[PDB]
Amino acid sequence: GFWEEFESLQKQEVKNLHQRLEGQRPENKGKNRYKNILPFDHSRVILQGRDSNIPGSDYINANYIKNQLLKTYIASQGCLEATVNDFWQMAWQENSRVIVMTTREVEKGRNKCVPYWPEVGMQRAYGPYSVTNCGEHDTTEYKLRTLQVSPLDNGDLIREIWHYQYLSWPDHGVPSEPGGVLSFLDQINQRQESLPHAGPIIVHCSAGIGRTGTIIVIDMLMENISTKGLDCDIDIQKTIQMVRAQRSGMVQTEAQYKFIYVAIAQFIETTKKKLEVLQ
Repeated sequence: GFWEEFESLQKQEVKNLHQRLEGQRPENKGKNRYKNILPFDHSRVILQGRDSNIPGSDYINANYIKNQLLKTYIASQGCLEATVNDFWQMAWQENSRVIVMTTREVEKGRNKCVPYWPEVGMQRAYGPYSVTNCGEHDTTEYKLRTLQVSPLDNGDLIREIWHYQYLSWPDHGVPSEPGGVLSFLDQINQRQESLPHAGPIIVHCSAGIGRTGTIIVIDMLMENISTKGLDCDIDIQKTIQMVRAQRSGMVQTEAQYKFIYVAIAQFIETTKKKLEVLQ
C-alpha cells in the first residue's frame, strides 16, 4: 500500500525536475545575473542560517552537481556585490574546502564576478564569517589563494579553503591547448582527495553554466577514466545531458563542447604514454 502510494507521488516530482520558481521570487531579482539563468528548484543549494520568515532569504543561484553515472560539485554563478555574503554562507555550510573560479572579475570590459576574497594579509567579515587571505601562489595560467575562514561567533573554529582562479580562459573562447586546464584540475583533485571529509568542490564562472559546466564535465570524465581504466565507455554527450538535468544549460558553446573532447583526448594519450613506459 504505502510504497505504491509513495511512488504515485514520486511521479510528480519527476515531472517537476525542470522548475525554477525560487529564482523568480521578486525578492531574488537582484541575486541573479540573468533572469533566464536560474537554478532548478530540485537541486538548488538552499542557504541555512537564514530566516524562513523572510521570502527568498535561503536563495543563491547555484546547484549541486553529482556524477550520476559513477566526489561532488556545486555549480554556481559568480558573485554580485549583493550576493558575496550568500556565497560565504554556502561555502561554510557545505564544508567546501576547494573553490574553482574559471573567470577573471572583468573580461573585455564586462563584469563577470566581483571579488569575494580580501587582499593578501587582509582580514574582513562577509556577514557572520571572517575571511583572511593568508597567501597566494602564482603560476602561468592560474593563481592559488589560501583563505582562512571562521564564524564570527566562534572565532577559533578555522577552516583553510583553497581558492583556485584560472586566468587564461575567457567566456568568449577556450584555451589554445588543454594542458593548462588538465594540470589545474590535477592540482585541484590532489587537494580535494587529500581531504576525505571535505564537502563539494565549488566551481563558478560568471553565469555558472558555460566554463563551469565545461570544467565539471572534463573532471567527471577524468575521474571515470582514472577509476575504471582506458577501457571505459566515455560518452561525453550522455555526461553533458546528465549534468544538464541538474543545472540548466551546462556547457553552453560549440567551442566548449570541442574543448572537452580535446582535453579528454590529451588526458587519455598522456595516460597511455605513461602506462606504456611502465610496461
